[PDB]
Amino acid sequence: SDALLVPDKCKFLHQERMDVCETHLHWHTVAKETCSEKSTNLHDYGMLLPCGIDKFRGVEFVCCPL
Repeated sequence: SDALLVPDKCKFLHQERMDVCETHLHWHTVAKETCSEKSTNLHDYGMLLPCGIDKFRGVEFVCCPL
């Protein structure tokens, strides 16, 4: 049940970006923006690869078509 990609009807964008390092809010926005810029909305966002106390490098968001 290791679904690290598109599960049901939502699009899962589970990718680790060990390049950038921002707060949970930044990746949330970048993630939401990437989906909202298209025809989808972020429902289940996730941030991996911790970089700092509040910073990360990974993002795992599931956005459904709207």
